[PDB]
Amino acid sequence: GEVLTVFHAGSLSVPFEELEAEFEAQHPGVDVQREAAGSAQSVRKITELGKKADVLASADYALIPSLMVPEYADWYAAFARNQMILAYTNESKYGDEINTDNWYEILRRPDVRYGFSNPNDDPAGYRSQMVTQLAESYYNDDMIYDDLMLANTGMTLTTEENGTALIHVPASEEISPNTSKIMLRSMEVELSSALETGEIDYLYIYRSVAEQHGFEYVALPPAIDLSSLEYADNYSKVQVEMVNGEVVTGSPIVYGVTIPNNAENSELATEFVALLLGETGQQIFIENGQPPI
Ligand SMILES: [Mg+2]
Ligand SMILES: [Mg+2]
Repeated sequence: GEVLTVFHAGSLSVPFEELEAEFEAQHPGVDVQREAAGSAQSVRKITELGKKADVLASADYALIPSLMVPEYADWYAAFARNQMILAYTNESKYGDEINTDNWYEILRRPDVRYGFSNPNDDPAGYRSQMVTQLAESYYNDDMIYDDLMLANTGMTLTTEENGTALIHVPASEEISPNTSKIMLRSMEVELSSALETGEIDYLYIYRSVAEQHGFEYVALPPAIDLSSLEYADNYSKVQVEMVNGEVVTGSPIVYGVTIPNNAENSELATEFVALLLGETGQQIFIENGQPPI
């Protein structure tokens, strides 16, 4: 029996589960086998750990050209967008009080705990940092990032000659989050249960995931939420440097997919990517809360 191995970002879990189901229905006998991990880590499984996949889907298309081309990939297709929000539930502390204008004041309260993923492994993780630093200029409060992140982790920040803020992420084992304030996981979707059970009050994550789980959420200003092409110039004012030296830049969230050039089942992969980009895939993404490009 043939097998199609798909490596994908954690946030793609729900829609990709549907694609696997539809693809398997259209291709009896073929077993689509998915493996999820933060996008940077999903890519490194291929580029550093010697693992092989037929399809690689990332929550940040830019990781394909920056990490895979041309040794492990030669192209990428942009197929969806997303938006960063602050998720919560009816049991989250101060949930009935939080809104777009005061979310960071609520997170500043000592009895409130928030979660975000590992910036060294997951776009949702480095994006939580980008959004929070961009919030300083938007709300005219130069201590939002300092208070929420620098004071509670091993991350550090420097200002570049061009005025760009550069966030430095230490080795994963050295991020050392203040556990009374932060819960960290390798990828964003690993924090869903923590939010649902109340171990954390707020969660930096994609709007699509919040909608899929039925979480409530605070919409953030488009100038800082990485959702719109219109604000691309503002988003680029922040960058994150991973422990390995790779630098990612604030940008509109665009998902990208590719077929590694060392894939074992490239032909089947082509049919899968065709389904993803086609009308059936498009519909699955929109029904799961992710707008097209
Ligand atoms: Mg399967
Ligand atoms: Mg600051």
